[PDB]
Amino acid sequence: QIDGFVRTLRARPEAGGKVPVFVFHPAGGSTVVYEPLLGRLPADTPMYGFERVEGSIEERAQQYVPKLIEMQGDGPYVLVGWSLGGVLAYACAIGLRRLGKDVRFVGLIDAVRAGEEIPQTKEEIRKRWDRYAAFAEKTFNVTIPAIPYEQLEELDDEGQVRFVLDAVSQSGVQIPAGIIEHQRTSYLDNRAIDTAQIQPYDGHVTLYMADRYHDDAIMFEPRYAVRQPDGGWGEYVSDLEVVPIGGEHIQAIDEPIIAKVGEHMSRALGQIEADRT
Ligand SMILES: COc1ccc2[nH]c(C(=O)N3CCN(C(=O)C4CCN(c5nc(C)cc(C(=O)NCc6ccccc6)n5)CC4)CC3)cc2c1OC
Repeated sequence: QIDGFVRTLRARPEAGGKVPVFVFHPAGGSTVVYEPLLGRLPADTPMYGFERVEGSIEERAQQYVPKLIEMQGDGPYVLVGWSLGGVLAYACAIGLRRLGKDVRFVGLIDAVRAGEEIPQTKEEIRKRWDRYAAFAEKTFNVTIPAIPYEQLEELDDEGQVRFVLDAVSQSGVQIPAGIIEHQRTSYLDNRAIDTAQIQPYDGHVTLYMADRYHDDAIMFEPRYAVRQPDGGWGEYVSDLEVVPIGGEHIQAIDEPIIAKVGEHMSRALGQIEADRT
């Protein structure tokens, strides 16, 4: 199944064959979310999923890019991601080009920025933190946590999610170990988007643009209620292609919407497979 952090969805032929598609995992999820997408793609299309690793967005691309080079050498590279997955796809695209590699397609599946830019002041930190606590107060019962006022600052990424365990567990609630792990990696991963700096990219990038964020994203950060037509990428990508697919961010990876993604996407993998001559 899984070698290191690389999941095989469809192995590439012993010899020759088409170009593999590299997909990257979403926050709190594995790359089997790309199985519908793979269904809507040309037949013997290889597909390989990059699973979670630790670090900032830049730290994670430094582990992925060597593995990409081991698998695909100089190119051509097809890089596809949904949600956080597209941010990971973009970083790897940057990193591969900086080493002179041939990246010919970057597919962003509604990897869309909050319309207006998210402030990173004290007051907004406190604020988005309450809206995170709000989730834990409805989901795991426990309407009785507490808000810190300077504890938040001094703690790091891990200390912060560790701090919410100490709070919920002393209510008397036993969160199952598997649920704790999942919430923890969802936190670290969404936090790595928080701090990431986008770099400019002069290659082709396709944004598959749904039309709205689902409800619990707006609950955490209401700036996700509005979207720009470019998704926040227009400043950084000269050759940006926006493809409509409608629906909500959470639906974009699924049937039926994924069918519009993969129909277009097959209209590029055909172009690439051609331009291999
Ligand atoms: C120029 O800059 C640009 C340009 C273009 C860009 N595109 C993107 C992009 O592709 N994506 C991926 C899809 N996205 C999400 O899925 C959201 C992620 C946060 N969110 C949430 N929702 C819940 C329910 C929980 C959490 C969470 O736990 N947060 C951690 C945290 C931090 C602090 C306090 C408390 C918790 N987060 C709602 C969904 C948005 C980001 C980014 C980006 C960009 O900036 C880097």
